[PDB]
Amino acid sequence: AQYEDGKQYTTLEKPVAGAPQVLAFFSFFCPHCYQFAEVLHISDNVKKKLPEGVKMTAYHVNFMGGDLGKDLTQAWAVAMALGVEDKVTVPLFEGVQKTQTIRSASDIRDVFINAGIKGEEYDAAWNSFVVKSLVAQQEKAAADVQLRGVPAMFVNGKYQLNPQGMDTSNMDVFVQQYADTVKYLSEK
Repeated sequence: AQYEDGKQYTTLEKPVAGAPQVLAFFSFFCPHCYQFAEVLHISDNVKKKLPEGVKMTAYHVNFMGGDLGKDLTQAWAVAMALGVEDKVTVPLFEGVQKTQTIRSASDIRDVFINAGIKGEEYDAAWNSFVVKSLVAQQEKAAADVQLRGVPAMFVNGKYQLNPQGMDTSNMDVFVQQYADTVKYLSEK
């Protein structure tokens, strides 16, 4: 008795086959997503508690931020294909919401260059078929879970995290409950 349907998580009435084990949706434009990444470190605490062999996957979404938003979804596809997610997450969140220095496709690419990805490697990745495929895959996954806002996280294409049923008086306690719920669900 400590993780309950309708409280810490909910059950998709419309389950999704072939979904990533643990699938997070976020936007670099989203203040809640910045809170999750930069203050709560949700993703990192989830990974710390996941059983062995369960992976976490994170997709960017487009319904925030207009054309930069779409650029950032493709830039995230680049990050996924070059395996540099953890080098650009922080400079992108801060670039968008904290200093607001990211305001065109060009400023996104600079974040990557300053994180070590050579400009020309970024460009090839940007125009590649694999990145195009990953942009469409992020979009297909969001439609498939009928995504209406971010942040959000889904386990085995069946369960949705419900932070609204979680204690938020203590940030550390919130983060452990959330991470413990993901771990619990990954084992259902």
